[PDB]
Amino acid sequence: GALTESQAALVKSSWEEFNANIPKHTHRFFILVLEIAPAAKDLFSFLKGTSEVPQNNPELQAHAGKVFKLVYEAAIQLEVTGVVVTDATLKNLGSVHVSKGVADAHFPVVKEAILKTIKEVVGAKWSEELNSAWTIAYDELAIVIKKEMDDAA
Ligand code: HEM
Ligand SMILES: O=Nc1ccccc1
Repeated sequence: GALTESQAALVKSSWEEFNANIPKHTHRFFILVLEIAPAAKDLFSFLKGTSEVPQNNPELQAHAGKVFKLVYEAAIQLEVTGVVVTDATLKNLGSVHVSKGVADAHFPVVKEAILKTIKEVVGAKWSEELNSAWTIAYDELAIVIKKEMDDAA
């Protein structure tokens, strides 16, 4: 696919639709995560000691929303420029993931949870052309964070 002017216009459009409801899309996102792998729960300070995923936890919201923002920006940056660029932030991201005890085999958990989440968010507009475009953008961004973890470990 590469990222045509038309495929990029499709991810933008679809991220806008996600941000449009953070407390919902974020709590959805944590549940799809815990469906795909329940053990993951002891990772999160705000989920530990709990029984269910808190639904108005500020810490939870603020953190999951940052995740999706970062995938979208990665997709424009691929249509424009042709690539995803590794900055200070991505590098600190990788430190924190290591302290919390996160590994690589964790990443398809969070990708499926995200493709599924965007499938749910765009509904009938969904096209092959679009799945292809978020897949490209997540894969290309994961490639970069993993890189930074490995580096913090
Ligand atoms: C491209 C894919 C990913 C992106 C963009 C991303 C982004 C983030 C960000 C931005 C934060 C910190 C939020 C804050 O400090 O304000 C964070 C924290 C965290 N992330 Fe990820 N993430 C990704 C994949 C993963 C995976 C695969 C896991 C494994 C389950 C994970 C587990 C965690 C944990 C446990 C924390 C600490 C939360 C705490 O104890 O309060 N992340 N991530
Ligand atoms: O997937 N990484 C996450 C970031 C912040 C909070 C929870 C998860």
